[PDB]
Amino acid sequence: LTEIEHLVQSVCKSYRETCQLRLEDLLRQRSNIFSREEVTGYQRKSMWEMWERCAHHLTEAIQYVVEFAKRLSGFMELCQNDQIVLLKAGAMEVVLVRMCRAYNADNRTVFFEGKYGGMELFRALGCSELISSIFDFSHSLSALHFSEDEIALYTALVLINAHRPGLQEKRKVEQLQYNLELAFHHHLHKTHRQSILAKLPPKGKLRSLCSQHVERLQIFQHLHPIVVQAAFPPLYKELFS
Ligand SMILES: Cc1cc2c(s1)c(-c1ccc(C(=O)O)cc1)nn2C(=O)c1c(Cl)cccc1Cl
Repeated sequence: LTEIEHLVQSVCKSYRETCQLRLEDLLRQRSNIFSREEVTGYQRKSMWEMWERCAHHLTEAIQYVVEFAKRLSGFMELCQNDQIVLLKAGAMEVVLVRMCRAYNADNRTVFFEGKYGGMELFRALGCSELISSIFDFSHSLSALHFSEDEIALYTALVLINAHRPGLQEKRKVEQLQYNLELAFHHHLHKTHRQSILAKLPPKGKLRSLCSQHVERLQIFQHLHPIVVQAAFPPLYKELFS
């Protein structure tokens, strides 16, 4: 009954209601690998069809990270300008981090559209360098054997960062940040997992992986606009034009 144990519980609950797939399912399907015939059917698809499918997954992924944020104790109580600043800087960073649950270190494959496949699945997109950076990142984290609670509390801190430029109420954002930071270290202490703090990616590795990812996604949307199931107008306004 400390406000801090309540926060851990309300963070982990929000994550559980928004994580799309259960970790038991992802681990049960690791033997369910795309065959050579199935990979080739993906390789043979138009760049722009692969772009449609991925644009769909990544949009859905963003919207689940938004709902995650809207269920974090204190988020809803911030002002709209600050909510949007945090989601604009952070929502896809969280998406990149969430992906590691779907990543199998042993064969270097990712759960995509029902089965596990290697980076060669996405050859028709032509962003071999970005896709290779996304696998490497996911590898780094998957080695750490990130647990559901560690992802939940870490991603919350990815979002609630009071150093994001353009916040109006810096002190209100600092109070949540401090509380979530305490939630995280408290948990890592109770689980003898403080050892991961030294192994996390630097803030810089994730910022730049994400800004290129968004850059590429923005170039695709310019060349080949997708139709988005827009749920959150203030944020969608900042990313589409
Ligand atoms: C920090 C953020 C990056 C980013 C966000 S937020 C959203 C998004 C999505 C939906 C809504 C909504 O209202 O439903 C709002 C925002 N898309 N997106 C992308 O990079 C993106 C994607 Cl995933 C697909 C295609 C093109 C692009 Cl540019």
